[PDB]
Amino acid sequence: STLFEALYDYEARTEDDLSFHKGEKFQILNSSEGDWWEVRSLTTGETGYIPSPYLAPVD
Repeated sequence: STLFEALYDYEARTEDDLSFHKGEKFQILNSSEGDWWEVRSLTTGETGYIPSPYLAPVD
């Protein structure tokens, strides 16, 4: 579909969650699971889950 960017800093709450800073972009792995999306960090190359409302679509 489209890439998404961070609006606010976020710290991983679980062992499977990813930490990021505002302005970080991500590639969507799966977004049909609700307000909780599966993504890949384009900056670190790691995989995990993060809250979808902390992001906004690019362009």
